Amino acid sequence: KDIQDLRTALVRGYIDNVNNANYGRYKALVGAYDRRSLLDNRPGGVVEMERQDAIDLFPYHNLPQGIDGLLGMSEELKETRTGVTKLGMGINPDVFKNDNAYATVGLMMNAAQNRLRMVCRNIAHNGMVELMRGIYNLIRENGEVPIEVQTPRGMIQVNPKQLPARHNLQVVVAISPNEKAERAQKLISLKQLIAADAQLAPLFGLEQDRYMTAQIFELMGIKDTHKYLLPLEQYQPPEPSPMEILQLE
Amino acid sequence: PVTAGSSSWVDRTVWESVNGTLQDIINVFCSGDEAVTFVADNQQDSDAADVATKLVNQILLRDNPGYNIISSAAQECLVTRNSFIKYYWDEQTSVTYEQTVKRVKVEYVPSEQIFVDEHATSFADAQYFCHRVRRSKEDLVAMGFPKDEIEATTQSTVAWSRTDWRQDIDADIGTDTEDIASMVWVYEHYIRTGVL
Amino acid sequence: EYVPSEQIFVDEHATSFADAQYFCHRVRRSKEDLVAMGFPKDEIEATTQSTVAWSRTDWRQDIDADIGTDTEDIASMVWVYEHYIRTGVLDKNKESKLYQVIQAGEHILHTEEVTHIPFVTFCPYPIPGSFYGQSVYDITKDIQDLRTALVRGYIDNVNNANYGRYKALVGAYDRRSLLDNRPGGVVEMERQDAIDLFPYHNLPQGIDGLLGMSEELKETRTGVTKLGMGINPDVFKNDNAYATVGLMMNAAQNRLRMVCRNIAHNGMVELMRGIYNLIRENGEVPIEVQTPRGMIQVNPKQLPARHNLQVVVAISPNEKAERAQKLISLKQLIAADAQ
Amino acid sequence: KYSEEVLDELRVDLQRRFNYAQGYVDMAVKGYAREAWEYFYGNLPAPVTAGSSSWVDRTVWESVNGTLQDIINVFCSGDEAVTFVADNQQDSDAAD
Repeated sequence: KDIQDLRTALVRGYIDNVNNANYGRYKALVGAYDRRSLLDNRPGGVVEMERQDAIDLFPYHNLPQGIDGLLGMSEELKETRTGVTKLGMGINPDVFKNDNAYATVGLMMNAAQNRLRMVCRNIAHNGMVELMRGIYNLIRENGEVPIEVQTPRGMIQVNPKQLPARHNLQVVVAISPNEKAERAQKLISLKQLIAADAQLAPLFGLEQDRYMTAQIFELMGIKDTHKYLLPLEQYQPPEPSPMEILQLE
Repeated sequence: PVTAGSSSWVDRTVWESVNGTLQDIINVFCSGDEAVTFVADNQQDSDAADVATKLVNQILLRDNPGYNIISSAAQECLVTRNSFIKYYWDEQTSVTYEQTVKRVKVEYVPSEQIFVDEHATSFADAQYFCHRVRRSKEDLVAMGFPKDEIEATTQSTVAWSRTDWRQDIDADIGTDTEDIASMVWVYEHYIRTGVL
Repeated sequence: EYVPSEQIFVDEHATSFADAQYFCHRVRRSKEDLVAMGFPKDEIEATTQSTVAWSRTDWRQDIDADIGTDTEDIASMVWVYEHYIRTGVLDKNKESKLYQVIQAGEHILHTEEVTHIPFVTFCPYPIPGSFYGQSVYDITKDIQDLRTALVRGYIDNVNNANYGRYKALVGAYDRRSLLDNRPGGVVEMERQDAIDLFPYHNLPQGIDGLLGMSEELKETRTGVTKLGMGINPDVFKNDNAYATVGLMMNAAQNRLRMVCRNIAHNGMVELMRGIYNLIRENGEVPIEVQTPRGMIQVNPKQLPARHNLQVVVAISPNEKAERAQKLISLKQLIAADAQ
Repeated sequence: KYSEEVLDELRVDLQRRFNYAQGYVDMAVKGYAREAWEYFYGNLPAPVTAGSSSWVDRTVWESVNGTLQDIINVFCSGDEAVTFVADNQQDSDAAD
């Protein structure tokens, strides 16, 4: 409120001095005035008088060196009590979770940007986290919610009261727009880790492998059961080749 | 604008500050594909976390105008000193076509239709609350006083009427009060007291 | 089709499409629709703000003038009054629903129940608890006035001093010599204090110099810059998409991406949700199945609802590229396994 | 179908609401949108006098389309505009 008041008054004081000075005055009595001739608007005048000390530009008030200059830095005053800048970099959900996410050159760790992380953090833990918890309790005590199961792509009528409470459920806010991306590589990294061992290979059999590739694909390519992957219900084991049979015999 | 010759120019630092903050708030919360992702501490109940995550995302975004709610609750909070959000159980109903459903509606609530006590600090410790809402008579007739529907605070209108200048909430829209779907203000209340 | 902002009439006590109690939409329509619906035996049927606005959306158009054809012509272009009101068409005892109304001059054409308003609005930099937000004009009107008036007060000084005036005393003018248009001296005068530069007013250092930085004021309350850094569809979904050097942390983009994120969530995402809803309760949609190029008349009713469906807007022109790399990356992973 | 007496009451109730609606819209917005277009064209800033050096700056004109360098560049820049996504393979064949 204070910033707007001062900046308004200072600019208002700036304007009228400019408006007075830009469209100028002159000074000369009736003596040597030459009223008829002076009214010519042509910059290339053809007539003057012979006094040579009569007319001069009006002594308009000069623009003060300090009155407007030292309030030109009132901009950073807003930069101190707020967190907005006409040239600074914005914020993102990833750096919201961890400031050192872009520690390469996007250190992100500035008063200009970590101060805006105040309200978003404050509004999240004073706001939405209560919103989900309120909704989660609210949805838990009324109605019957049907949930689509993905095993047959069917529908199951699940009792909402069988749902657990907020005690064993944790909520997070401000997910990244690409949170699909990093999860896909995480599964691939975990997939190659377990594949590197053999003592988990019986445990990580064939039914597990399909839907992992689906989920990795589901983040980008959803409909895999028709062109990309075969459903588990139709993956009949292959009959052994006659070459193997005769080798056995 | 004290005088015509005073060059009544006005600075808009307040407007720039709010927009600068908003350029980041929506860029963080309402920028991702979804809004929230419930996570559990164990797996054998994580079969409920994903279900809840999809349910609220379906409700907040795929069903409700979540983008409007968050944006309105943002631009109208940095100036109003607070903002409020309401969720409620819908009971809308209609060849005997009498389909009835139940929905969890979420709508933004301006900080002007709200009345709170003084010695309270939070929702839980608050002892009294009020919430002025324009409601249709159709909701009222369905459960009370079906035989009389001729039912007929400036500050509560001024602030919203000064959120802009082409709109006024207390003005006469044009629809008659006799209409079954005509709107009328109500007095929502949440108070801890001896009803018994 | 698009809808102008002048052809809409909404009550003051509304804040959004759903809660609106009355609604009108002034539409020009041809009589072909009208004759196929009523009053076939009479077709001689014949608001300045609704004309001035588009008469001043440019200076080369008007909407209330006569195009020329007679009013008897069926293709003659005729105003109608589309209406969407929640009121007691039946007795008020029932909770009043919403009924679409289309009516002509002292005549009514069609009334029907509908559960969703078919219009969608765009609102950048909105205002909560209201139906109409703010505008770039409402922010940039003042800067235009001050900048223009500054140049106007500037230019009037520009031409005055440009028109070089020489004033001397009555004596020693020597009019015959001075008025020569050739600036080459062949005619001259000793006294050296008759002719001198007119004391033209100089340029105010503060009136115009201090206000020359008004450009930054525009770049703060908006996101515009003559050389600034903007936004792209990829960075819209993820700011760190180009986190190499493009941190995006500039006020010119963050206060700019608020409106585009809003105009999505407050705008077209309702349209596709509306588009997905509408296609679900009318007609039979014939779709193409990709196996034999067979042609299947799939019923729209079997389609799911928006409850389990998520919509995304502002796709990238190269999504076909990175999706292909996602598939081949997924392909080599599953190929590496035998299970 | 509906009795004409209902329609006669419908006309009166609809008309009075239309009169109320247009009054608010005209004063609040159409009185400003009318001038906003003219500033967008740089013509309403008054040429008070021929000697007043009637130049007009069009800062609104650069600002109004200023975001629009990005508006069309993000929504309507790609091969298409929108694409639906589902939550399960049961309806994934319908989203496309």
